[PDB]
Amino acid sequence: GKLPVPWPTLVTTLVQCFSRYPDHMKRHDFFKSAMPEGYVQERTISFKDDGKYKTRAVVKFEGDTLVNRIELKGTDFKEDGNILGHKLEYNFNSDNVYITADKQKNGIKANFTVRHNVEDGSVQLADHYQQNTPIGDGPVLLPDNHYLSTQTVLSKDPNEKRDHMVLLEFVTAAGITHGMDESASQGEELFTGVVPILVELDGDVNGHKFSVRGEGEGDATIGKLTLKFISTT
Repeated sequence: GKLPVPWPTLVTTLVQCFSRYPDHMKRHDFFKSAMPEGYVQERTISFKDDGKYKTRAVVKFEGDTLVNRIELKGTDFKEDGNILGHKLEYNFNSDNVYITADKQKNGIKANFTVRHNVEDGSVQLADHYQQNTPIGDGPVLLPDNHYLSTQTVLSKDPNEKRDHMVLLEFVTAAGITHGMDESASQGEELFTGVVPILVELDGDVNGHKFSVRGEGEGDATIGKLTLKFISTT
């Protein structure tokens, strides 16, 4: 099936454990430290002047594969807005994802606002609130404030008849202020080479049901993701 929302609006929902944390920041990489048991990642994504997505994902290893399984619920959309009206361009700008520790949840929160380019030259904002909570009981790394800086390119497979998205993405961590008295986790070691990825999303936006499957690989040493997503539907 043809997806009822634009592919760019699903990018952030469709594995921040593949971010590149430079050596001096390795003690701040919550995402890998939670592996292999993984974490729950929840967001509310508010499309300004339009509806919202609420998402809940479990991100963990199954065997050798890093799996991201998501339930997405979209509500309060305008059937002729930029989302359900398919008015967004097929590209994706850089973001800085600002992360803070959530000591009470033994996890993190993040906040950022995505700018989606509309075909008429206007902008559609997608304001993200995120919270991640480890599933396991073992120690995790709780970070000082910092951000992830992203770069993403979207393309198509000429041989693919189904509705789909080819994605390539690089993410680096930055922004840390070092102070006095400063492999940092076992989970980090699970990312030292190229790791296969599976993504499965089940979606319902204003009653329009859809699902997406993605496969590909991640190379956290360089912060790189290589995935193809297909709307299954």
